[PDB]
Amino acid sequence: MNPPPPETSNPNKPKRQTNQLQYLLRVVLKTLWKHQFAWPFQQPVDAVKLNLPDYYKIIKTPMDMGTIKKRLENNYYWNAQECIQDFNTMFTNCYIYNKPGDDIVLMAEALEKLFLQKINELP
Ligand SMILES: Cc1nn(CC2CC2)c(C)c1-c1cncc(-c2ccnc3nc[nH]c23)c1
Repeated sequence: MNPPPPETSNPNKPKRQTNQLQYLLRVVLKTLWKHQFAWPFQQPVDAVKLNLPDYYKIIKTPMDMGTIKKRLENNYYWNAQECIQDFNTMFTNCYIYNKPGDDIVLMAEALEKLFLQKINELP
């Protein structure tokens, strides 16, 4: 069975509208989203569909760009660091579960390089 996705709405969280948070959605996430290798990361890993019944026995904090996008849209992140942490969790989960040279690892490595380029300078 797939687990429920990470939470994306929480009215009790502290909330703020900042330039960097806006930039992380408008520029960083929305640009990564259009990359040719973004598709595996646009929604939670469907371990049932992908026949990966061990994925959610190994990965304990799942993360994906669809979840990140919903979080940004709900002002779930107080600051850019919290959002950047979720991107890094997403890449790290991929490198934990898979091995160097796997197609999915090549895809994540490409996206991570672009991500680091795009967050090198924030407003
Ligand atoms: C690329 C690719 N290649 N293949 C066929 C090759 C394996 C025999 C498959 C089934 C995929 C693929 C498709 N959709 C999502 C994922 C995925 C997304 C995030 N983390 C993952 N960890 C393991 N998979 C992950 C991967």
